[PDB]
Parts: sequence; C-alpha cells; structure tokens
Amino acid sequence: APRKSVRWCTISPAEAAKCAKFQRNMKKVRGPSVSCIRKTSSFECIQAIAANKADAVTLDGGLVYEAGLHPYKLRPVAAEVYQTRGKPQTRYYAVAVVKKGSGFQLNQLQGVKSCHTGLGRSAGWNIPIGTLRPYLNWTGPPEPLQKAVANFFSASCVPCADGKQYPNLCRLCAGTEADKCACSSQEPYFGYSGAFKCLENGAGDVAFVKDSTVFENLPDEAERDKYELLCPDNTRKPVDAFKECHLARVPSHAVVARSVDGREDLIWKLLHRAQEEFGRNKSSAFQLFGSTPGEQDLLFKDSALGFVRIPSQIDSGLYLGANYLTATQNLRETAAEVAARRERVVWCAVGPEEERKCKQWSDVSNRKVACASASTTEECIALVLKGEADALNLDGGFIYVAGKCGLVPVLAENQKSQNSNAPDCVHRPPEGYLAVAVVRKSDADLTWNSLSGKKSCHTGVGRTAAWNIPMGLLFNQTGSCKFDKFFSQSCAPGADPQSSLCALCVGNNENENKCMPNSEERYYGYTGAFRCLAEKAGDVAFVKDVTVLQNTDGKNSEPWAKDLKQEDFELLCLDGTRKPVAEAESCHLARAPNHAVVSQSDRAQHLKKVLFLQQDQFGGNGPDCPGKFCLFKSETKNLLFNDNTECLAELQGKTTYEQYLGSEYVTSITNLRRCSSSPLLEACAFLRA
Repeated sequence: APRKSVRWCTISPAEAAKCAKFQRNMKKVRGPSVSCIRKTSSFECIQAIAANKADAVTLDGGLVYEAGLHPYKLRPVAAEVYQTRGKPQTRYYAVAVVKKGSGFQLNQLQGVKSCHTGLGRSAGWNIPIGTLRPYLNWTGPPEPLQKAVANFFSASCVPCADGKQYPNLCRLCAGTEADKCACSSQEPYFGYSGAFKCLENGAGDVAFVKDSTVFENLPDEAERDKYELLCPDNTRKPVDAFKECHLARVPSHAVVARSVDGREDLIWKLLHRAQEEFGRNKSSAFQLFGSTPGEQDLLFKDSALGFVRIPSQIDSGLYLGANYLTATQNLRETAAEVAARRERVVWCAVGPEEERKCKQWSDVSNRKVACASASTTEECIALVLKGEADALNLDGGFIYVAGKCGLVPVLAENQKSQNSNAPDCVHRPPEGYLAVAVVRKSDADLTWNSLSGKKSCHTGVGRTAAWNIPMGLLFNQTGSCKFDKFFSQSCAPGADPQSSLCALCVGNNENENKCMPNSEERYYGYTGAFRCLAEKAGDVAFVKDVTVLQNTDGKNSEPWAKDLKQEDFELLCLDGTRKPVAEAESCHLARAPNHAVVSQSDRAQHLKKVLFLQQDQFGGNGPDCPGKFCLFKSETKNLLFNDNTECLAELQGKTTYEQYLGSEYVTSITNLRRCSSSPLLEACAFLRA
C-alpha cells in the first residue's frame, strides 16, 4: 500500500545534498518521504520526470512551455508563490540589471557583454532576446536565433549554451572544464543569484534577472544604490523601480509532473508538510529556501515564500497566461507568420455547429479571419486565454467569465432594434434585452408563484436569457443550492448530464449527445429552448421576447413550428400575470445586457477595427451580406451573433464587464457561483490572482 514516495530530480551535487538534507527531516517528522535522483539540467530532469525514472521537478515559466510541449506533455503541478512586497504572488516581473555608468540604453545595446540565467529561461532568455529581437536582424528560425545573439553581443554568459557551435556565448561563463557553461549551478552566473554575480565581476555587463535578485543578493542599500535598470522606455531607471521600469511580468516557476498520472496529490502532500515545518521560522533545525550563497538559488528559489496547488485543467499554455506564451511561441516564427497573425483574427466557434460558419467565413474573409472552435463557450474562452484564439461574440452571463479572467468587451450585439434607424448602430445605445417567462397560452392557470415543481426550458446554465435571471430569483426565494426540487425536472444546456433537470434534452437529429452547451442540441440557444415549449414537453420557458417573434407566424420556417401563431403563447408576468408576447415591456423578467465580442484587451482594440470594416463587408446593414455572406444573420440558429443583430457596436466606455454588465447583475451572478461553479472560473479565480 505505501504509495510510492516521490523522486525529485536534481541537476547538481548541491540540489542533491539539498534533497538529501531535506530527506533527513521527512522521516524525522515522518511525513511523505522522497527519493531524489540526478539529471544534469532542468530539461534533462524533465525527461526522467515524464519517462518516470523520476516524477516531478520545479521549473521557470519558460521551461513549463517546454514541459508542456507535445514531445512530452507535462502538467504544471505547483508554482512558487513569492513575496510581493505587496500581496504574495506567483507572477514575477522582468527587468535587466545594469551597472550605472555603463549607461547603454536598452536599444543602444548592440555588442556589449550579456550575462544570462540560462538558455530558454523566462527573463533569463525567452524574454530578453525576444524584445532584443527587432534589433537583432534575424530572418527567422531556419537560421537559429541562437547565432544572432552572439552576433549581437560581443559576449554572453548563457547557461546550457551550445558553445562549440559558435563559442561567443559561453565566453562570459566562468567554470570547470566541463561545468564552464554546463546548465546547472555547477556554473556560477546561472539562474538569478548566479547570473547576477556575473555583472559585478566585470565580465558581466548586463543581465536580466528576477525583480529581486539584486535585493536577493544585496543587503546594503548603499551597495544596492550601486545599481540602475533598463526599461522599455529605452531609458534607465531605479532598482526597486521594477514596477514601472521593466520588460515582461511572467508567472513564477512551478513543480510539474507528467500531465499524465501526475501523483499530483502525493506531490502536494510533500510541498505542504515541507512548507509547514521548514523555512518561514518553522524549522530552526532545517529549511528549504534560504540556502547556500556558494551555490545560490536551489531546486526552487531561495526565499520563494510558499506555493499553491494549481487546480487541474491547466496545461502548459493555460498556466502561461496568453501574453507570455505568445512571446515564446513567437520566438520561433517569421515576421511573415508573425505579421499575418497579428491581424488575421482567430475566432472560436462554439461547436461544429458554428465551426463551419466560421469555416465559410474563413473562406470569404479573404483569409482575413481563421478559426479553431471549442466544445462549449467556456473552452472557447479558455482557448483565447490559451492564446490559440482571439475572439467570439459572448453572451452577457458568459462574458462575466471573460472579465473575471481579464477579458474586456470590444463590440456589443446591437439589437437592430427599431426606433430611429441609420448606420448609427455602429455606435448606438444598447437596448439590452427583455427576458421573459413565456408560458404556453392554453395552459393559462400556471402563473407565477405556481410554477412550483414543473418541467422547464433553458437556453443554458450560467447564461442570461433563461438561466441566471430566473435561477437567481427562485433561489433568492428558496435557497435551493440543490435547485432541482423546485423544478421537478427541466432541460437546460450544460447541467449534470445525469441531472434531474436536463432529461427533456434531446440530442442531434440522431438523438445522441443530449444536455450539453452547444447549438448541436435541438434545444440550445434562445432558439432551441423555444423549440422546448413548442415541443409541448417543457411546460415553461424564459428568454427574450425577441426570440419568440424570431420564430412565430412564419418569421421562421423549420417544420416543427413554422406553423405556431405568435398567439399560441402567453408571457408569465412577475405579478402572477401572463401577458402577451409583444407586451412584455411591463411583464418581463427584466432587462439584461446583450452579448459582445470580448477579448484579451491587448489584441481587442485592433480587432474593433477589423470588425468595423468586416461587419460592413456583411451585416444586416451592408450589401454583400445579402449576397455571399452574413455574419449577424444566421439561419435562425444564431451562431456567433444573432440574425437580428444590426452591427456589433461601440460599448459606452463600459470596458470592464463590472461596467458593461454592471453592479447588480455582476454581483448577483456571483451569489450563484455559491451554489455551484465551473473549474474554469476557478482557474481564473486562481491565475488572475
């Protein structure tokens, strides 16, 4: 039964004496004992870890990208949480340390000495070179970026550098014969604390190190004052100024096991007791961080406060918070590839259902647009976060998620509503929308309070229309965090398949794949949940009045209901009542925010333009939509946008969702997280700390 004690991979005789030293105290307090084994470098250790002659090790943001790289796909076990000199974070900033007097402003860097933390590490490599890119004069990857660096710097100390290939980069790395620049602390100017020394020592002219490394290495503000910083403003700034003068602020390092059969718990087991009874004035007898100055920075980072178990769907890219993985992937492309990307907008189409629409669109866009869809909106969103994708028109409630993750509204799903029309849609006041509980006409008595334990129709969970608004009320009036027993059983897209509220749900034409978030479920969208009441099955549905009209007296043509008179249904008023379809501007549930294309702010603004142009290349406004393509026009299916959507328009300054959606809804939609929530919102709650 003894779960196999873990095996940490060490890249040096010290990383081992260290695991050894730790080992002692493990059986000494008798917690989850380990067994470390050696593999020369971080990359070398990764292999043992995955091909399990080992299991887990700690590595820098950069290396994760690698750790999670296809050849070996490993999972970000637990990142180091560092002191923040504010509130303890994982995301470290990136700056380059410079000797005041050397004065060579970033740009003015051509051909001096460069000290590095290693080949491939965050601020130690991936980050610097990338910004030093433009200047470098490198065709692209076919010509290894590797040579442009030396060709750029008269000298460099880059651990794990392919020295015999072009000498120049190990030129600055002191060392044994072997160990000179051998990727491990068997080389001084390595990692943070190592590379740092490099500088002070003369041969070291500039390095880019942890926004602390100096502080790490300097307990004398007079000796600290001995330094200055290199900033993207090209000018130099103070040390502690790493907050306002620096390159990229990447997420820390982390422990990582195989994305497969991690032992993750076993792992966390260790880290926990370790963080419980050593370091932090916990074990005056032993500690794991404050370690040696002779072989500085070890297994993790010295003084790296604590850590956090990364919850589970996170994979390489995911943990890497788009922006940085962008930088890294970009490190292996051509301005061609690059350029192209930056304007050829990636879109995620909620399912194969939308996947083809975009495909179509990918074709008429004159290759301006291109997509990879994802299962459910969540995954789509997530995807954008992963960075493979760029956008999707999100539903209010859905957008909520985006924001909590850091996504900002770009253009809103404008109603095409009538009033005093003109291209002014482009920027028109959002008429929001009116969700309403349209009840089936005939059945009159089934009024408000009375709903008690019925069959119900939903556009989805976590969505405006039907979910959010309705659900909240009920619970407000029933505390049913275990909702079900209010609505005997319904059909809503996304709940527990084996939910006691899905059932009603039907799969594709071939009746398979029921109770899920995507239109390829005859009941998903404002649309299908209408199909639900009409299918005389679910005895009550809420959504916006608009959807009704969308599919009444011929407004729509699918055989199933093309027939139903708009007079076939009543609309359930709050005050007991059940008003007419049309007249819900009294009767409705309430008015809520429309949808809107949301994005990673840093891509978004550029999108805004392309959409503005693109939409007029289609739209229930322009001329070509009538012709060879319609965006905000579906086929009533309402993919990406609604066929009734005039143009995606300008927000009213409402950049954050907290803005767009707004306090009340904003707040209430979290009350709901209470009862149950998604791993994704969890993940966001966890990364965007």
